[PDB]
Amino acid sequence: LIEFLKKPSITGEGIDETANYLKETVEKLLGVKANLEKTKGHPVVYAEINVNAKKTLLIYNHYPFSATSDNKGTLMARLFAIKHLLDKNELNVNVKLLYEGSVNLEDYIEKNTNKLKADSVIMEGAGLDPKGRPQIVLGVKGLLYVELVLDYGTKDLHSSNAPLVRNPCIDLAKIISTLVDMGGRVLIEGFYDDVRELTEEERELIKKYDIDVEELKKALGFKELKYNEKEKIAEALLTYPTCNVDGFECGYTGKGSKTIVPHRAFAKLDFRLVPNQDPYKVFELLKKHLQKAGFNGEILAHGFEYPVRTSVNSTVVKAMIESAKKVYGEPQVIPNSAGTQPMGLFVYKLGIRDAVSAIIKIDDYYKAIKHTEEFLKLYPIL
Amino acid sequence: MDEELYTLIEFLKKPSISATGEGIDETANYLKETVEKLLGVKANLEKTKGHPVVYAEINVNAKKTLLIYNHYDVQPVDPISEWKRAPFSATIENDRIYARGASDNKGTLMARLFAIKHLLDKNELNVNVKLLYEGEEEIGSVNLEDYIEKNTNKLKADSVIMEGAGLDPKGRPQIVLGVKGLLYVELVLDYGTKDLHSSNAPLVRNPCIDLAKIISTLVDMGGRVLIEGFYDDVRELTEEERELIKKYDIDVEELKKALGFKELKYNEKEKIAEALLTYPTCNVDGFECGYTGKGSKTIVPHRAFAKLDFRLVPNQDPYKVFELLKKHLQKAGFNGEILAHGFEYPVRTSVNSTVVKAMIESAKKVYGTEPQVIPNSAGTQPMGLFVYKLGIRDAVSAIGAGGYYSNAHAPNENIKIDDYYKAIKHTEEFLKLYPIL
Ligand SMILES: [Zn+2]
Repeated sequence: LIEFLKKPSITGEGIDETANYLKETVEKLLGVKANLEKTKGHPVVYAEINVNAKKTLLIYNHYPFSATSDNKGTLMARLFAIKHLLDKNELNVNVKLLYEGSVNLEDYIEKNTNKLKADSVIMEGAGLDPKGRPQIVLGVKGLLYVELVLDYGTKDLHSSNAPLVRNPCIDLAKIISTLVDMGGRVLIEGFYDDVRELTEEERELIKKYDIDVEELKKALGFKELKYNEKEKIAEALLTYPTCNVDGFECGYTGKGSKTIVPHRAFAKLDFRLVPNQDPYKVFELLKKHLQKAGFNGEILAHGFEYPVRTSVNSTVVKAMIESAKKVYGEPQVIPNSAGTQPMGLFVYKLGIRDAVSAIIKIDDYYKAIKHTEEFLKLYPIL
Repeated sequence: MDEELYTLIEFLKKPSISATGEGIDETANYLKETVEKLLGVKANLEKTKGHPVVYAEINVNAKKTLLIYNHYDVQPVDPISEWKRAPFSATIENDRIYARGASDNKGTLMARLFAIKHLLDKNELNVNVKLLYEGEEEIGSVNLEDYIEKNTNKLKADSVIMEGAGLDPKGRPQIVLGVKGLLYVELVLDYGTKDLHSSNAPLVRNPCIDLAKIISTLVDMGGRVLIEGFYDDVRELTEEERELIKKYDIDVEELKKALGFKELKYNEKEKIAEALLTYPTCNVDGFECGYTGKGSKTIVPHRAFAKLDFRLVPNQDPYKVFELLKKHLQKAGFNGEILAHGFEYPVRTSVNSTVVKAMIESAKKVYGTEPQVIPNSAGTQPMGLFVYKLGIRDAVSAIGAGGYYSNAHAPNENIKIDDYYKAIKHTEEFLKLYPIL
């Protein structure tokens, strides 16, 4: 881990060193041949461990620097566990290893669907959380990123000409204002039609979800939150889709005053999606809305990602919960994160029904190793 | 090269960007010294809360007194890369002088000075002249009123001429009988100490959207201002004023190409003239919030701000409009800071004053074409202070070393050397004629 931690692999600098090293390391520890696959994006490290087991599992990870947590240790911890089970011959599950708005990546998976078949899949991993209790996230919100651009002429005009032209700042401001109401509810027609109610189990988890409001509010730094009750906060943070403005720039915004009609304006939007919303469908709904709103400019989109919620009752989740309790001594389980990851690629392109994202202090790493071990042993028998 | 041209070049080589303050004090001192040299009277650097004012009186015991206003400060020159010649080289090429400030407003300032000199040298000056050169015109003349209010008796005059006006696209001299008023405003929202991961969006208000919603309430889609009471003080045009607008000569296609916008709101020339000269505005100069630049960064920004300028027409009071705006922002649930500056009054004066008449007739004699007379400029100038605070009703903006070709407020600003000489000439004829009418 220290050797893996020391090597840097950022801008695309010094990456091949870790890729070849990792390709060299998976073999030494597990004894199985490790493949390094070229791609339009960045190369992918792939390895397969077959114990002729009933169930097959997919493991997913991604490969100041003196080393004295972005998979800086989560990757190594899971590896030594499988190594520890291989030596004892107690391993009873097939394991495929895949090491990586995520615009690319999907291209690799689509051309290797048969190779990557598995009953369940485990994502990059989950941290220890503020409480120190093991945190298990059962999914992610989807994503749609959009940029809107208005360009009404070749140059800014002196503002004295304002009576003669349209101003793109006010135009784009008005467009943006039609997207949501005062309380943040999205006004795009059909936006909520695909949002499904929560299951009873999903509702139970949100109720059980323990957030300290005062600590959350303090850590955010905003003068005021829309909600004060912890139940309400959990519900909104994890269940509500959004239409958020990440950016808006137009005209002169430096010190003093330069009086003009700008010729160009743009704004960046991100939509957090929940099941069963489709980013491509939402994108179309947005375009229809913009047209009715008189939008006269350019639309650019990227980072289309699908939302995911994997049943807590599924054997892979049961295995993750019961194993954590044994090693950590209660695990905080949530139906999905507020954020977004390419979990949806493994559910809808590989058709892998059950996906979980769980399992730096030195004591945390060793725990992650044991937590991995206990899961790999309990999953086959569940 | 005669003294008229040489001195102008010398003047133009001195930077005097009021926005940064670069060269302001040197220029004011040179100008003071130059006034004394050329006219042989005492000139004074007078202090203000900001950049200094150059003042001088040329008394010839005449019955009439003229107050002449100009400004020695110039616009910034960034980006320097777009300039073919250094902004302050005052390079001569193609019988033109290339420098920031050539048109707005040093050429016109210096022409007038040399006209006065010529008349003095011939004992032909029959009007007392008071000179008032400020250094903050390009930054809204912030500290000019305070100076004027303490020197009202000293600045007494029967008439006033403002910074002046260049030749129109057809090359005809322009006579301008007023200005639109002005109110700069900055709105700021700050909801937290730092940007948040947009994944938190359901928990908080977003300042970008809130501010976008606020500015959206200010105007309808056509640009009409929705602030309650905004138009109440706006008075109808006089018959003469309506007449002048009808005569205002606009090449619509040449104008459209000059501006460079894909579309204009109007196609008829009279409608453009009306909108440009008669409509008050609520314009957004800027809106900044959250992440800008290449690629995607996902956040809830904690801060958003916008900059607005309101162009005003008679009888709107900028201080009143500010109050109306504030009442409006209350109702719209505005929750942030409001900062204002550059309060300027709109102005319109009579075409029938002798100073205007003297200006029309002199322009006609010197340029040999029909002067174009408009009731006010689309832009702003501190004419309001002279008319309302000093009580000088007879005010006009005319005489100009520059023209349509001049690229004022733009790179490669320049004036034709021949236009500089005609400007001196226009001023001479104006000064000979004003006292006899
Ligand atoms: Zn000027």
